[PDB]
Amino acid sequence: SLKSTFDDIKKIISKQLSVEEDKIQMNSNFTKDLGADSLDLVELIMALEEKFNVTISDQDALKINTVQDAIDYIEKNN
Ligand SMILES: *OP(=O)(O)OCC(C)(C)[C@@H](O)C(=O)NCCC(=O)NCCS
Repeated sequence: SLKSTFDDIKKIISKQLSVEEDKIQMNSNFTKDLGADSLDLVELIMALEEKFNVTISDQDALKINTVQDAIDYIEKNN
């Protein structure tokens, strides 16, 4: 389910960024809205890779700016 991948990703983000799940929305931008720094970003991409068993290249990661970007990436790639 969209809801299922959504719920998994929110937990990952919440834990990495110390932000309550309810504050995490599709257009939430990691750096502009959720206070992510450079190490946060590295930790998040590695956490997505570990959870969803996908490989996110450096250039892909540079295009994952929001929650929706990350969900759409995972749904594209399983
Ligand atoms: O603090 P920041 O978010 O800008 O950076 C965090 C990361 C992990 C991206 C870097 O600190 C990092 O480790 N970069 C590569 C490791 C090096 O030794 N780089 C050479 C100096 S730029």
